[PDB]
Amino acid sequence: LPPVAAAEALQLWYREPANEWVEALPVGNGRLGAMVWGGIAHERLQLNEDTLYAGGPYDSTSPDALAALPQVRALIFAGRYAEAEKLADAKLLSRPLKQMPYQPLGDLLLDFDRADGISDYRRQLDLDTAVATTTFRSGGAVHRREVFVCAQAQCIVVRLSCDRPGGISLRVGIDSPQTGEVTAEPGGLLFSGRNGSFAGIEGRLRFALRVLPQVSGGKLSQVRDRLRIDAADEVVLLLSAATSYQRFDAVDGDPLALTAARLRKAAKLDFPALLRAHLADHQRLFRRVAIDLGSSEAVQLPTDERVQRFAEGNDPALAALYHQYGRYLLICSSRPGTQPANLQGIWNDLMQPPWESKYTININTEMNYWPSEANALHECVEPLEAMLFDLAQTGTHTARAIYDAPGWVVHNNTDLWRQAGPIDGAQWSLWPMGGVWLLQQLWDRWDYGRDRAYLSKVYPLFKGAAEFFVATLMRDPQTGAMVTNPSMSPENQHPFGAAVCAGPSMDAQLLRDLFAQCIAMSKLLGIDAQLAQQLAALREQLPPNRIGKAGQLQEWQQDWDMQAPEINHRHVSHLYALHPSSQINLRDTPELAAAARRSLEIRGDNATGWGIGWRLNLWARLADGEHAYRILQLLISPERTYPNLFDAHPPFQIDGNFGGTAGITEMLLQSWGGSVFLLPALPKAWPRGSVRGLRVRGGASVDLEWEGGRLQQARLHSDRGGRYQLSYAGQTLDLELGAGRTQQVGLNNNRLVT
Amino acid sequence: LPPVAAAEALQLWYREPANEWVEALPVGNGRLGAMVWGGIAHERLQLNEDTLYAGGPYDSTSPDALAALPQVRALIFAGRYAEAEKLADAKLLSRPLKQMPYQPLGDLLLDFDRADGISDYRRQLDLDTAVATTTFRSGGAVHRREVFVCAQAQCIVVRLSCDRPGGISLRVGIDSPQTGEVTAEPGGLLFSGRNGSFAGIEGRLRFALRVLPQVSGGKLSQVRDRLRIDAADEVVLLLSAATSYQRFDAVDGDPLALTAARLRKAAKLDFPALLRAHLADHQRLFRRVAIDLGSSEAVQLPTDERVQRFAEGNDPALAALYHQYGRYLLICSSRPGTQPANLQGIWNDLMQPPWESKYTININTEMNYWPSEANALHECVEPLEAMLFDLAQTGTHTARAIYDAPGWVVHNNTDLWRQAGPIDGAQWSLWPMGGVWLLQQLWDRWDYGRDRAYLSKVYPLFKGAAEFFVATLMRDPQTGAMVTNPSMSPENQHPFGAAVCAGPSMDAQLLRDLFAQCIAMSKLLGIDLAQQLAALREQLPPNRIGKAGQLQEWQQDWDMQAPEINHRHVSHLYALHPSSQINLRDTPELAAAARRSLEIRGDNATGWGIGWRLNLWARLADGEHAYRILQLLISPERTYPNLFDAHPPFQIDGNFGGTAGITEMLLQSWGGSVFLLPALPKAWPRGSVRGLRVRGGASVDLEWEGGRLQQARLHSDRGGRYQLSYAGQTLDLELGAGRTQQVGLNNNRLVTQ
Ligand SMILES: [Ca+2]
Ligand SMILES: [Ca+2]
Repeated sequence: LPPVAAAEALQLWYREPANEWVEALPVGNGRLGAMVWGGIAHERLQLNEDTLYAGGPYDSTSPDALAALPQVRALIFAGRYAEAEKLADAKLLSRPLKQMPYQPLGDLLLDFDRADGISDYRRQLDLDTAVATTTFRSGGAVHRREVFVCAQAQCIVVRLSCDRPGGISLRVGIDSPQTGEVTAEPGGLLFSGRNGSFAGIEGRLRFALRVLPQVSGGKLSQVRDRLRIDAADEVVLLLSAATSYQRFDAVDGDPLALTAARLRKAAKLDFPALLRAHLADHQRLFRRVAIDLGSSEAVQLPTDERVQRFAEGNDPALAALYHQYGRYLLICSSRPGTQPANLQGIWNDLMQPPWESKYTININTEMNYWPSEANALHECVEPLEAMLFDLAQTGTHTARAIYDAPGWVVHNNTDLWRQAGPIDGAQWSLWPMGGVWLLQQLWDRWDYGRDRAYLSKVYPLFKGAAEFFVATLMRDPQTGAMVTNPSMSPENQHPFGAAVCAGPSMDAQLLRDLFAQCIAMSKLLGIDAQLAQQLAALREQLPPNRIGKAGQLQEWQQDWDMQAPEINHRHVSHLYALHPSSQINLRDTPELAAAARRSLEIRGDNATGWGIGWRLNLWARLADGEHAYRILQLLISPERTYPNLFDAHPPFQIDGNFGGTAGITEMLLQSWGGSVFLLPALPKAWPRGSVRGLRVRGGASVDLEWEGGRLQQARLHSDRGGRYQLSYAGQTLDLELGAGRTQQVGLNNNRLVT
Repeated sequence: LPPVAAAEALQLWYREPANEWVEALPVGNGRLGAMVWGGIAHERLQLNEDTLYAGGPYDSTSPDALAALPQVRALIFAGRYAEAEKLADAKLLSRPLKQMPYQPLGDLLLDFDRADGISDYRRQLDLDTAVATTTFRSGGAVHRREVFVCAQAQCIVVRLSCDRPGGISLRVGIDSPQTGEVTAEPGGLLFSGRNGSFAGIEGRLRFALRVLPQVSGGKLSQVRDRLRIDAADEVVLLLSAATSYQRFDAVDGDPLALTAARLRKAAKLDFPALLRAHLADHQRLFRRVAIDLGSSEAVQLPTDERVQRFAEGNDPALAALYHQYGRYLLICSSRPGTQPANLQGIWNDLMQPPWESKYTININTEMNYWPSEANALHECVEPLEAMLFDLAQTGTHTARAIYDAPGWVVHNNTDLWRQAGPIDGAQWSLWPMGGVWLLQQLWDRWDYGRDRAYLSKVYPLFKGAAEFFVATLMRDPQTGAMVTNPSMSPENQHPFGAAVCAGPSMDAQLLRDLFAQCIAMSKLLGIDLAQQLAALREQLPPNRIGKAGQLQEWQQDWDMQAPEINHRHVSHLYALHPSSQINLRDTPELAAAARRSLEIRGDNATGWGIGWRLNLWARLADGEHAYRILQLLISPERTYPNLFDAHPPFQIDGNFGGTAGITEMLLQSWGGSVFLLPALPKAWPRGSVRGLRVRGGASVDLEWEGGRLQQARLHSDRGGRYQLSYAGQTLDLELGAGRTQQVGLNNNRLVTQ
């Protein structure tokens, strides 16, 4: 488990305390999170538990939906999309119109009674240790505060230290926008309460937050709702949190007992022993991947200045830091047994956050988990798998209540209560492909891990999704294909006064992949030979990929792209086949790839943080390193990245962080088809470097080293053996490896050889 | 009544919220204060009430002091100084050794529900309005928060505004290191408790802090110990506070009822009515004086950067801003009926502040009130006069119990409980001149105002001080003068292993002024005996010039053999400033000797030490040396980003000494004369000043250009004779009551106009 870079190269640091939330630094263990401001005399730690949402179990299905569905479908086939959207909002959409928001737990307040003559201030976050440290000089003493969240102890650990005796004096309190009661003793604090209502859905959750002090020296007392510590030698605060949430339909947990159990269990330990356990668990996952894109003197600059000055072309390491920040954030927001990374990971200080900070699944949640497999963090996918089994249940209800159809269906959003209906507005959400796109991540887990028992476990999910579309696909009267109706291209207006339509190109691409996967699983598992044969015939009937009058790949069945209202729409939904899919690629479909390149050129480069991140991956797939680097400059910029390196929609949306990590990876290594492509989109700004521990499909890992803009060496390690193909700059090399063996590759007189 | 500068020329402003206490901005009405951090989503207002100290009434007098006093005196006359100090600490010093500290009331916590996409941030403090304003843009809406403390309604007013409807959502809490309990209703908050003990003295004070919300729109609720406001159009918070303190021996007040009566009275008014009343009261005092030292583009810079760049010589207006900051701080920390400005004014967030944040009267509290008269703020002296009336009572007990002498005496420190004995250590505190030096401010009140009824009121204080020294002065067996014993020169070690000695030069200068004042008041009031004060005054140790041409700090020529040649105190220069006992005109030789003493000491010291040297060089009519001192004072080494003076740490004395020194450079009033631009530096080639007060009941307006006097206007309030002096040229004038005389230059001659 060797380190993956120099200690300096993986730290975010600043010369001043934070003035805004988007300057505070995040720590987390997958389910318990904290934002650290680094205050000197008055410090605030803003906390989250990843099951604290408003409301309770509910059913937003509209009882009017199934009745009005045939008329919406007939209006769309008649080309009266504005009337169909109006009718859909009236009768089809969910009631209530909104889903439930992710909400903050509270803030830990640390108020020291003196801070005289401050010098040499530094607050930092070390990605290798997941510790937020604040340090300064006061008088003759060095004062230090360290915060981290351990997945083993399931506690936030806060240590207040000073290199002179009797220098820790403060009070400790809890502040929260949630209702409840705080009880305070010398022995510690407890904050117990219930969540609130939202959109008429009453709050049925209970929560508990506990604060336990461990004081060496001084006096420990209690005043009002706060702990008081006078002239102590060292203080360690341990914090645990939980809710009563058990399932989307079950809220009978005991957060009071669970938090107390974790505290007394963890209180039996010593801080060096606490630290060794946290470092071991965190570093077993973080140190799996090492990346080096170059080093400069700019590594000495504080992180905020690096973001402001990255456009100077003199700080290659900031791209590598951004890459590892996404791997870090996925580790800290999505561990096995926790909730999936929502729109903000787990970090949120707003009771009514933007778009409820839930799971928007017409691009954003998918982008969150894009970097998982290639960056050796497939265990972080477990929450998505668990959520998808939940959506199999609720989505079955939705499929039968809205469409009177078998199988299961999900639209463009879901929350902690796993609702699967369309919400907000038909022009954004009347889109039945949410489950299909989320399932693409599970297919990658099969294709990367090749665990046959896993495929057996996840196949019923793919079957049920296929069954829904077998029953819902319709013959299109203008084109003659089997299409979806009602649907939409997220989230674009077509040239005829609405967004709803029949068989948008994204639906055809998603179902082409879904049906191919169901057929391949039927052969690999020896079941459902029939239905797989009919999925093949139904697959041929889907709307085909088409090239329009401007040489562009068509977003809709009809050649509408050049007369669409917003030519630079942030969504590029019809380019899904070029990325994240490889259905369209430069090798196997050169014409359609050139048409997708033309469509991407017509859309333009600038958009939201996630829109920029999607364009980064697309240009990486097109093997254009210089354009991909130009997109990366737009992503890592004062317009789209906060001083704490958070991605900006704006405001903060964690999707762009994960998409940027995946796009940087895609520029250096790609794995699709039967091949592995080496440095397909390497930009001139990265002439030398290395990457180690990347994963490819077929159960293998790759290490890469390059110099002068040219490949120097690569190592392919196969776990169980198999045949592979390496491709570099148009040259291919067919290999065969045994289980647990390594094949080194290199360049000899400009030829790719072993 | 008209403004005294452009609005932007008298504001402190910054691009970012404060990270430390010394970056927060102060507001106050004399007794109720707030330090404003300017936080965006999480703001703190740190609060103070100027009667909240630790402890309670006590008597620190040592019962072993009188018995050991004759041996301390004989040991000093025998030149055994170290042993006298040790015996004094053992038997003479106060018990407990320390006095009580000034302590913070608590913090108001304003935690808002949104701060999305923040731009255009600015936090500021306007000296002309005494309002701390923080503004920024969120999305397309403008958010603003304003804080001020009104002296009429006796309330802190906090206004949370936004230019879009329903944009104010937050919670309001109270956090304090003081004990007590907070109760919470939708109708408001109350924090009631008792103070704590210090140095064995129990806490006998009770305090109350009330918060009254006034919410336009939205929903007003209470959760836990906090108020909750959701989606309001506008929020005004009213805050009142008080203690049970009544005087040094009475702690039976009713702060619970006082704060409630102030709140319900103020709640009957509108915010424009509240603001109008506050603006009228504050600007009635602040706008009396205008100063203009020049301008430049540097006025556009944030105040923190201006302090860092003042040495570049391109920001002359910073000195004028610093000068008016001192006038602002006195107005906001010392109004009639309030406590005097302590070591930190009224602003303090520490339970155990440096040197208890009390009243050190061997330079510091005097420096606080130096700028009062010339800058037209004599009303701010009332708390000092009130404290001096207290000290005549407790100082009488101290005089009888320590010295078995009549009259009253105070040493070098006092607190809210008005103790008058020596504390901490004999090498710093064994010094009986505290009340004598504080009385000099009261004489300036007489000399500036000439109110005869005021002289009758304050005369008993001057008589009582003279009576104590008539009874304690002793014949020095080595020198033959009448000297103080035991005493010291604050707080310098002499060449013989201690600081205690007999008849230090400062004591002789203070008593020469005190005896001349008591004699002159005897002739003005036709009472009393002044005959013996005249003979006793003639016996005091004279002003002497030593071997180095220096004014001697002690009776003997010891200056060149002292351990610390650059001591922060210049106590024996008191006669040159703040007194005029020695000056360039009447005592040329002694004035040149004080310059030599000042040159040997050097220019660098604490913030207050630099401020004293600034006034001293101003009195020596040396503009360039005075300006060199000012560059030491207004610098990153001695001034915080909020313009607070640095000892270090924060000590308000330097601010007031800086305001006084800048004034002394431009206008001086002593002797029978008024000196115009006596210490003008080349850095201020043109400018003006109006509304300054001079002795004899008159005011002066001044204008200069090209480094030379352009015009001066002398207005006499009730008539009298005056003499103006400019660059050694004099002009004798006689003005009637309420009349004005303009003077100017003609062929480099001071003439009338
Ligand atoms: Ca999670
Ligand atoms: Ca006061």
